[PDB]
Amino acid sequence: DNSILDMRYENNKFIDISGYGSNISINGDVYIYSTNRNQFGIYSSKPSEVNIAQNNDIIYNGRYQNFSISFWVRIPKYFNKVNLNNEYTIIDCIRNNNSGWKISLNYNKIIWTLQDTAGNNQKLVFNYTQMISISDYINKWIFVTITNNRLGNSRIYINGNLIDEKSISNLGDIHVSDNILFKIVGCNDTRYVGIRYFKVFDTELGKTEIETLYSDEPDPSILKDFWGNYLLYNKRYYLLNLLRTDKSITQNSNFLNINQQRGVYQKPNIFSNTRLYTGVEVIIRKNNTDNFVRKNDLAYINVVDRDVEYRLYADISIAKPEKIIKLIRTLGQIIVMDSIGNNCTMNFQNNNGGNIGLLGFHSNNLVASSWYYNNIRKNTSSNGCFWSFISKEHGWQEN
Repeated sequence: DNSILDMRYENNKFIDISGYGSNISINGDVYIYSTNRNQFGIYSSKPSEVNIAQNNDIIYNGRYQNFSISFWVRIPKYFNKVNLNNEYTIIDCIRNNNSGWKISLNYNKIIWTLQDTAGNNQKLVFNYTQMISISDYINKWIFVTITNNRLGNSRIYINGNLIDEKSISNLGDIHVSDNILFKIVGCNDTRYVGIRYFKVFDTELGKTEIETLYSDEPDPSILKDFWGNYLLYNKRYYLLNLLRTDKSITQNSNFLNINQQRGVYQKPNIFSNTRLYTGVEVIIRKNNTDNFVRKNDLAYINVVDRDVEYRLYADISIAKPEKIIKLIRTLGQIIVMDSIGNNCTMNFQNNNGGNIGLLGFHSNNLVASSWYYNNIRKNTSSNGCFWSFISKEHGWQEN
C-alpha cells in the first residue's frame, strides 16, 4: 500500500516488494511453510536467521520521524522450566547495542523496546497467560503493530486492539540499526518462532489502517484452522464449538453429543489448559488446484472413526427448527463453508439449495438449525454455530 519496507518470500528467497530498495539475506536453516510461503520459522539452537540490510533512506536517526512496524508471530506453548524467566530477542534493530528498537519475547510476554542514543528508553508489553481454558494466543498467529508518534506516544496493538501506550517524550535521538535481524538471541531452550508479513511504515498508523492490515493480509477468502493457518480439505481435525469450549464432540449411536467434558491438561507452574485433542476426528471433502477451503465452498464433513468415514447428515424428517445430525457411512445434502473472522460456519442445504440450518447444537446433541440464521451475536465468537478445526501439531503437545 505505502510501506517503506515490505518483506515477502517469493521464488525461494525473501524480497522487499515495497520497491523501496532494502536487501534481504538468509543464514543457516530458515523454515518455510508449504501452505503459505510467507510464513517462516527461525530456531534458537542452530544457525538460523533472516537479515534485512535496510535502505540508507529508512535508517532513521533524528528525533521527529514517526514510524510503525507490523507483523504476525506464532509462539509455541512453553512447556519447560527453562522458559519461565528468560527474555530473548526475535527481531533486532538495535545499533551498537544502544539506540534503536527490538521485539523480544519471554514466558507470557511480547516486548517492544525503543531507545535513543543517550540511553533513554521506553518499553511496551503485551501480557498473555498459559493458565487459561482456551487461549487466543498460544501457538496461534498473533498480529502485532507498534506505532510511534515522536511528539506523542508509542502504542502496541495486538490483533488490531490497542493494548498499551506510553509517552516517548523522554526519547531524543533515535538512530536505528542498518539491519533488522530476525533471529532468536538469548533463549536458553530449544525453541523456534514463526513470523509472517513483516512491514515498516514511515508514519504512525491509525486504528483504521491497522484493522485493515489485520483482516486483509492473510487471504480473507480462505477459512482458517484453530491456529490461524489455512483450513484444508482432506485433513483430519478435532472439533471445537465456540459456545461450549469445555465440551468434547463425541460419537454416540449414530449421533454426535456435546455434553462430555474436554479434560484439562497441565504442568505445574508452566501451563493448565482444557485439552484440545479429544473427541471425534473430522475430515472435510470437496463437493481444484489446491486444498484451501474458501468462503462459499460446497463440501461434505465426515467423522473418521477407525479409518471409516461417516457423513454428517441433517435428519430433515424431524420438522422442527433443529434437525439432529446423524452419521451415515459413505448422498442428498451439501454444506456451504464460510467464516466470520477466524470462526467457521457450516450451512446445511438440501440438493435444491434450500436451507436446512447452520451446524450447531441444541441440547446435548449436534444439529443443523435454522434458528441461527437470524440469531448470530455480532461481535463475539460465542455462538453455538461457530466452530474451530484443531489439527494436532508440534507447537502444542498434550498428554
